[PDB]
This record gives sequence, structure tokens and C-alpha cells, in this order.
Amino acid sequence: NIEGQAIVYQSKFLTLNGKKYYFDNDSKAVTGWRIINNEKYYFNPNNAIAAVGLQVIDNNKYYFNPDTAIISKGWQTVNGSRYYFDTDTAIAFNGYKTIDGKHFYFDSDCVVKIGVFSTSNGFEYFAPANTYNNNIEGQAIVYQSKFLTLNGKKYYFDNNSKAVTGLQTIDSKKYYFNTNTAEAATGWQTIDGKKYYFNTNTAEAATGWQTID
Repeated sequence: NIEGQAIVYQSKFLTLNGKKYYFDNDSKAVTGWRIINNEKYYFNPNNAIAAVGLQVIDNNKYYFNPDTAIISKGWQTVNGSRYYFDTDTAIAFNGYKTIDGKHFYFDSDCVVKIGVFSTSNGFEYFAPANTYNNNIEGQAIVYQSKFLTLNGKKYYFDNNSKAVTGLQTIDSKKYYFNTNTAEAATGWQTIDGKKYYFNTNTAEAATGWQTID
């Protein structure tokens, strides 16, 4: 053609300066969600450029593969964070999920969660990678009746693979846990109108002629 003439261009992927464009049977680039060869492509309404990474449409999160612009489903690790997506709709999950019978938990931000959280069953632990002999980072485990310490705070389990929150003294040492935080209290605590003091490094109630400062 002459330079700048809008020529006919149909049914092929156009790559221009690293971007991606798709044209219909006519000579116009397409916008919005598009299906070619069952791949679930997406294009911007004001640029017609395919997506690169995480792209929230209105409220649902998404992931698109860089250098190919095809959507990806399943466990996708982007920017040093773990994500999981749907198979039918490819939406990142929010909340505790029953996928594969392992009770994965997610936040409103779709990064994976590590620690103990208040679930529907109660307070169930979620473990990092390579703690259990075959575990996914963020998968609930069969941890039973052992003391666990993550970033200073401590709490104790039971035989039902759950986190307890009562007083429940063990070997004449009381380990009070919070009713919602489910962590052991440290320092001064005025519970039920009475005074109890637990230690800093450990979390038992000191008894006897115990002197503070």
C-alpha cells in the first residue's frame, strides 16, 4: 500500500512492538473477551491489546500467560506469590475452599494464607511447603497434639487436628488461648476480673514468689 493506508487484515494474530492484536472477518481489531481455538483471549476495550499478567475485569481476578497471552488455570505462581484459579470460569478463589479434599484457605486478596484461621469447622492449621512429607503450601494437615510456634506466638493442638482455645492445663502448666486470635496470651492479662501473668519466651502462668522488674 501507501504508508498509513488501512489495508484489509483478517483472522490472524498481529504482533506489533511486543503487543498482540486479533482481527475479525472484517478489518477491525476486536475488543473484550474473545474465543479463538478455545483459548479464552481477552482484549482491552480502548486499546485491543491482549493482557500480560494479573488483570481484574470488574471485581474478579485473572491471570494471563506472558509471551503467549493465553489464560492459565490451576496453581499459578506470579510475583513470588501462590494463586489458584477455577477450571470452569478461571476465577481466583476467595475464602476457604474444598478443592481436592485438602481445605485450602484464601483471603480477599488471592494470595495464599499461612497460619491458623477461623474456618467453618473451627480453627484449622494451614502449613507451608515441605512441613508434611507431601504438602502444598497452604494445605491443612494431620498435625495432632503438638506445640506449634510460628513467628514467636505459640498455640497447642488436640487429637482432632484442630486448634483449641480454652484454658486446658497440661502437666500443671496453664496455657490460656484467645477466643478469636487462638494464640497464647503474653504478659499481663485481666481475664474474668482476675489477674494472670504468662511469660514472654514461653507461655505458661508463673506461680510462686515470681518477681517482675
